[PDB]
Amino acid sequence: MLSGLNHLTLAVSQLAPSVAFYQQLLGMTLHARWDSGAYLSCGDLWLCLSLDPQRRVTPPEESDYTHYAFSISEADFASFAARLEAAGVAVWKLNRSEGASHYFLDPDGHKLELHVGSLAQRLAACREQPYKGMVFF
Amino acid sequence: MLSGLNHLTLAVSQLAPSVAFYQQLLGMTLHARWDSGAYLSCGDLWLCLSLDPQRRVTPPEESDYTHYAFSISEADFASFAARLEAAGVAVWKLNRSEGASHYFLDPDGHKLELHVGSLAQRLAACREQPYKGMVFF
Ligand SMILES: Cn1c(=O)oc2cc(N)ccc21
Ligand SMILES: [Mn+2]
Ligand SMILES: [Mn+2]
Repeated sequence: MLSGLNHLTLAVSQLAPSVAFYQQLLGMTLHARWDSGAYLSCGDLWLCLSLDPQRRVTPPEESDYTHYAFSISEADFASFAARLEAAGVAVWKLNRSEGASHYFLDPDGHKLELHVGSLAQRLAACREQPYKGMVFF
Repeated sequence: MLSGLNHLTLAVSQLAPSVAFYQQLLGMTLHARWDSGAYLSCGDLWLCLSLDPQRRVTPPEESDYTHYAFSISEADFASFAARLEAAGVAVWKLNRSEGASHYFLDPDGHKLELHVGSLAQRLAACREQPYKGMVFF
């Protein structure tokens, strides 16, 4: 049986700007780097950056909704979002639901999110106000 | 500051086959399903499937190396990989080895992986057989 997420690998077009973004701007820990990649950690998340000549810098309009959300406390949310805004990081969506979320792009157009709250909190909200066609198990 | 992965959202072209893949074949826990999405969990991982008409099924040769790996134990690895092959699940190829892994595709061409081992184990293996240009911090 599967026990969780082992690692997330993002293809990047240029290693140096991506390391700067994830390590310096976002504060992740850099464990190792090589000619074509890097290993970072963010809490219990193992993140791999893989240099890939196939990766296009992709505008948000030309990619689908696939995205990766990082955990942050409500107390830290506003100052972290302000840091991204000062660095000029682009936003790809406004938060229109309950729950604190900030939607931002990485240098290659990967869709990222800061989110406060757990699955259990989302499910409780949804039991009060279910989406169209919602069934629980 | 960031503390890990909050959730992973995959855009899917058809909801029913994707739910079946992650729940029936991969054994993830289905918590809720509605007309345009589903919430699943895999250990600590919160997985969201989001129906997206923009999602195209892409051959692995024309998508980049971005991929998602799930943890499995040494005792279950081979028999789980055997069940996927028997079910006709397609495969893809990465440019580099990263230990005991099996690489497979979901119905929309998202690149998935089963992997045995932690970041710490990977770093120890790399010290004996480093990638080209590798440096450790
Ligand atoms: C088969 N099925 C299920 O188990 O939960 C559903 C929810 C919706 N909206 C539509 C179909 C199903
Ligand atoms: Mn999200
Ligand atoms: Mn991998």
